[PDB]
Amino acid sequence: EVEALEAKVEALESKVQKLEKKVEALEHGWD
Amino acid sequence: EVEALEAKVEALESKVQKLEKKVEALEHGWD
Amino acid sequence: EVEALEAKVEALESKVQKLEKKVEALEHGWD
Repeated sequence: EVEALEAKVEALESKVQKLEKKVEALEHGWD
Repeated sequence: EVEALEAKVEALESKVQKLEKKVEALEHGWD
Repeated sequence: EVEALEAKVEALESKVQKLEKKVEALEHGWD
């Protein structure tokens, strides 16, 4: 379960980073 | 603590999925 | 690894909450 957790967490970190980049672009009016 | 973690992670997956849907709508101009 | 996980999860909760606040502002047209 722990190694199952590590994978879910790593999957979340990737998605949260993509979301942060998207939201920054929208907040800043980039492009 | 592990079963405490599993719950926090599952709570995060739900919120991250809602955020992804919201950001896609905003990025795409849906509706 | 478990205490490593707890930290990553807590870091994620903080970022997900900031993202939720940002997206709500954008969705609502706040300010």
